[PDB]
Amino acid sequence: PRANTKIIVVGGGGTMGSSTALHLLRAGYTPSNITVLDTYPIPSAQSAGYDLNKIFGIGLRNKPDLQLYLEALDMWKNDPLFKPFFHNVGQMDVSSTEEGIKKLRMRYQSLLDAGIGLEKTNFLLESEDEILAKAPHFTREQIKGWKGLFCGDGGWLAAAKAINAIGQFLKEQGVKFGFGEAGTFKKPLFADADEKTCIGVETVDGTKYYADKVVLAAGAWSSTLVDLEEQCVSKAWVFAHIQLTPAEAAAYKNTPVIYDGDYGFFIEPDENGIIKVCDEFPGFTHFKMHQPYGSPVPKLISVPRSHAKHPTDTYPHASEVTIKKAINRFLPRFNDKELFNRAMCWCTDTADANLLVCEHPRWKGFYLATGDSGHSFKLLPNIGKHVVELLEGRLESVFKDAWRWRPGSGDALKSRRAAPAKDLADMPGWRN
Ligand SMILES: *Cc1cc2c(cc1C)nc1c(=O)[nH]c(=O)nc-1n2C[C@H](O)[C@H](O)[C@H](O)COP(=O)(O)OP(=O)(O)OC[C@H]1O[C@@H](n2cnc3c(N)ncnc32)[C@H](O)[C@@H]1O
Ligand SMILES: O=C(O)CSC[C@@]1(O)OC[C@@H](O)[C@@H](O)[C@@H]1O
Repeated sequence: PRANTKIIVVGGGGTMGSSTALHLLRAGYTPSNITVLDTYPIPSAQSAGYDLNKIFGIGLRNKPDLQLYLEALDMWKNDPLFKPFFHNVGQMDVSSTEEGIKKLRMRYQSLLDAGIGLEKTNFLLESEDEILAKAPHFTREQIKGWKGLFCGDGGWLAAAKAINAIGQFLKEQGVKFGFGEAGTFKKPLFADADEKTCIGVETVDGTKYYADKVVLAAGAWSSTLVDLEEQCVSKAWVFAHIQLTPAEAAAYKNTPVIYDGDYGFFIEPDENGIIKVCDEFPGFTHFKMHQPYGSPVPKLISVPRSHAKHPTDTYPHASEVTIKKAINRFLPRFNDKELFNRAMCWCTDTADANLLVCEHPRWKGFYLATGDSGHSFKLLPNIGKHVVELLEGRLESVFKDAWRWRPGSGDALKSRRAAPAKDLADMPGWRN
């Protein structure tokens, strides 16, 4: 039964892992029976979710995406734990190119084709006046030739704060923790030499933890820890910050997230006047020598270069260029603002950008909860619910089928993005 079942959540200080730990508690698992093992205390300083903010927006790329999004939305609006961290300011995608405007229009049509009434809260903006109505900080000259798609249900998420809120609850309830070397997964433990029954994990300090079930929610590190047979390729994206005075920030209060696929995006200034800017690009790998467990030999693998461990890193020179291009596009009045807290942030792509959430094909009792594919912070409130369903054999097929073990199902270096990721070894400037 749930109350007598012991679970280890590897990466439980991160997004999918903390969600999982939360939902084990909500399901009635005994807190002292749950062990979170993360290199960093929750919220993990190297988690992709350890961020001022993230966008919450609708995507309809894969079969489970609509249901997952609606499920998350309901919780971001209505769950008392999560609702303080959702800012429903909406989002406006924009473009001034022929191809970009075509994509905008096709995206809108795809929402409509779901047939559930999404046209009530999503709108094509075909004129300057309509765009300025939603985003009054723009100038008319600035947006000449732009078209927009306004999604009224989205906005932004206070990401680190939300994971911290889960963490405060886990600790209040008496969930057990290991951090540092005692929290850093090294290998699964097995009952027999055939490795068909997982009974726990060993961390790099040698500490052994025994449990009925193990969840590997290690984000961009998952592929380095166990052999995922090239299903997941980890990549970095980048952000920088600029600091506004209260008077500068005033025109941006409650303004929608602004996104252009050719540039990137920015989010409204936070309570301290900070605007985060990201560019848009296919990500950076960091291939290095590494042996994951389950591979008989080392494999070339994209291993995250962790900013928390190496806070003197920033990002490549090429990233400075594209982030400044986004600033010129969206915020040209702030072209002279200094960029700071530049960082790389790590995700792991699958070939089709569906998650990888499944029992290991051989190691019974060991479960994967990863393949975030750079779009899963928005699933913080609900993804753990389905990981628990998977643990219990109750995961419905729409999710189970999409999330299944699937080596050889496509090239995750390119994934659903515009090009195979370039590698940091070829991109000067980030060691700075
Ligand atoms: C990088 C990025 C991602 C991103 C974004 C902008 C950037 C720059 N904007 C987003 C947005 O607007 N909307 C959205 O939905 N997502 C956005 N993302 C993506 C999002 O950040 C990720 O998809 C998501 O956060 C992934 O979560 P996941 O749980 O998979 O990864 P994690 O949060 O990083 O957690 C992994 C944890 O694992 C721990 N770890 C690592 N190694 C170990 C070992 N060996 N043992 C134990 N624990 C380990 C890490 O410390 C981390 O806590
Ligand atoms: O999934 C969303 O609604 C926003 S994801 C934001 C982002 O920075 O996350 C990291 C990568 O996936 C980037 O391509 C991507 O634009």
